[PDB]
Amino acid sequence: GSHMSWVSFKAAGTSGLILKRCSEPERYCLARLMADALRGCVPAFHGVVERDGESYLQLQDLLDGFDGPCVLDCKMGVRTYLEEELTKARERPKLRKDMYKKMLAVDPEAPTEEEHAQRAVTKPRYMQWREGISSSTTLGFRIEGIKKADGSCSTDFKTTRSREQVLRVFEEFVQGDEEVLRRYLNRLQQIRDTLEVSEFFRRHEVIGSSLLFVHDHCHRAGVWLIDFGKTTPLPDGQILDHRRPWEEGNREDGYLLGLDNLIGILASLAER
Ligand SMILES: O=P(O)(O)OC[C@H]1[C@H](O)[C@@H](OP(=O)(O)O)[C@H](O)[C@@H](OP(=O)(O)O)[C@@H]1OP(=O)(O)O
Ligand SMILES: Nc1ncnc2c1ncn2[C@@H]1O[C@H](COP(=O)(O)OP(=O)(O)O)[C@@H](O)[C@H]1O
Ligand SMILES: [Mn+2]
Repeated sequence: GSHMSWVSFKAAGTSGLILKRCSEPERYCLARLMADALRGCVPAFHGVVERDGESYLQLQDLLDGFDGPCVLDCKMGVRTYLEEELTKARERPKLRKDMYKKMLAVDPEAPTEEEHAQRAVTKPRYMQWREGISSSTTLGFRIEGIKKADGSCSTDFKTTRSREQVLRVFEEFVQGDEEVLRRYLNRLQQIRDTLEVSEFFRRHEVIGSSLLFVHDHCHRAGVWLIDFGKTTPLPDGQILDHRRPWEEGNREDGYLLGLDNLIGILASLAER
């Protein structure tokens, strides 16, 4: 019914809307998307509003349509950081002790002798590590979180990596609802078709965006692309195919390798 009801975001005055802190790449992207083939595949963007001297994107609340929505957020791409973060990490690293601690926790032998000595790692190193223990590197997406109808939430998916492990999370998420799974697959097929023709999509590097899966006990089911905070345009005349492997300088994100794999896994789940 609303994300603020479950609760970066703030309550809107208008019913069915939500406010997200304004970032310049994301505002630029949403503006473009409202005039793109992908218009219906993203939350409606109504412009910017000022609240307590701060800028907020006025968005469709994707949960408004649903009665007790179940939510799964799926981070798309083989790569989860911008190329400019690699350059910045080489020239002027910002060491992060928080990130070192979480690594040691998951895998004590993951950090190098020097990272151990620093008690810190760079963001790109941490994010590359997160890509490899999850499905991101191999399948081009990863499950980040679920918010269930019983108010329960989970982010315990950092080591969800194999095709079967991912299938099992989706199996538990849809709880045997054949109609929700069919509607999700129909929506993902239509999203893939829209992405493959989108003028926006071929011309932008799409990093750190998610597919948001929403469904309810009335068998309502929707999927949207969200979070364009790290989506950036390529130089004019340059396009990405969104399937070929990333090689530093080619800015390839593996987004459609992710969506191809995701469709394949949900299609497998539907045959079970
Ligand atoms: O959708 P969200 O907001 O989670 O974006 C990804 C999110 C990542 O999930 C965090 O790590 P973990 O949750 O994996 O610990 C990481 O700490 C954080 O970076 P930072 O600390 O803000 O520099 C990074 O944000 P961004 O700067 O790329 O937008
Ligand atoms: N338009 C929206 N309507 C409803 N819920 C949303 C919307 N956009 C995002 N959310 C919720 O907020 C979470 C974070 O959104 P996101 O755009 O990734 O922002 P951030 O990265 O700053 O947390 C999503 O996983 C989802 O649960
Ligand atoms: Mn996000």
